[PDB]
Amino acid sequence: ASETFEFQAEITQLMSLIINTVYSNKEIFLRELISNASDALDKIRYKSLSDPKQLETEPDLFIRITPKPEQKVLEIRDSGIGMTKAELINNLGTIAKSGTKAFMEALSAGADVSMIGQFGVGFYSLFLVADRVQVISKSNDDEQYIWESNAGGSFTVTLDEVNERIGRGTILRLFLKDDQLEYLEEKRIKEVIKRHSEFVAYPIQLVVTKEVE
Ligand SMILES: COC(=O)c1c(O)cc(O)c(Cl)c1CCC(=O)Nc1cc(O)c(OC)cc1O
Repeated sequence: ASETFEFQAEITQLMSLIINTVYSNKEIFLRELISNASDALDKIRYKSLSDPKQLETEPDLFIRITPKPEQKVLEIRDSGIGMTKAELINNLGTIAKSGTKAFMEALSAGADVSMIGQFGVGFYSLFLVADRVQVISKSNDDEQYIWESNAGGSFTVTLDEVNERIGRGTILRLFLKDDQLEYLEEKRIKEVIKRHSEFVAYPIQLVVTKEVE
């Protein structure tokens, strides 16, 4: 059984705006997700300073990107702090965010969509290239859960009994729009990373599937 929740009014507005925008530099979405991953990694790392055992659930700190072409899916994973069920509901939708309205007004004035991250709502830039997203997360303090949204007014949270076990961390599973399948390509992904995420303190791994020769 999955519980359904409504997004705070302004967040629904932002998503509708983003998923329908004409913007030409949509690649910045990956920069934002990598940045968020790094911040979650910083949090578990900082937390481990006074409680090292917090790391035992997943000793390695990394960001991993996995293209799943057959499903037109792009996964961005990190072994950061992760989110409990309550945090998913809180952080991803029900609580108002300081910059949602301000960012939208900035866009109306001509601001570059690339500024989204500075308004603290970069997560939603994922809708530039995807029309559906599943956030799979495992915090040391809770079971693994699935938060899902299609840019509509509500989202779902479900106990995870269908995905690979995450030691600790979060997986953003993006279901790419048909005209944005280029982000499934190793070449494209690498250039976006080098260009926007040169200064990341964690290893960024890319999972590539090749047919044997
Ligand atoms: C802890 O953040 C995450 O686990 C995480 C991640 O690993 C990858 C991501 O792409 C995203 Cl979006 C996240 C969630 C980031 C987030 O929204 N954190 C957050 C939000 C809040 O509103 C808040 O105040 C209650 C605190 C947060 O940490």
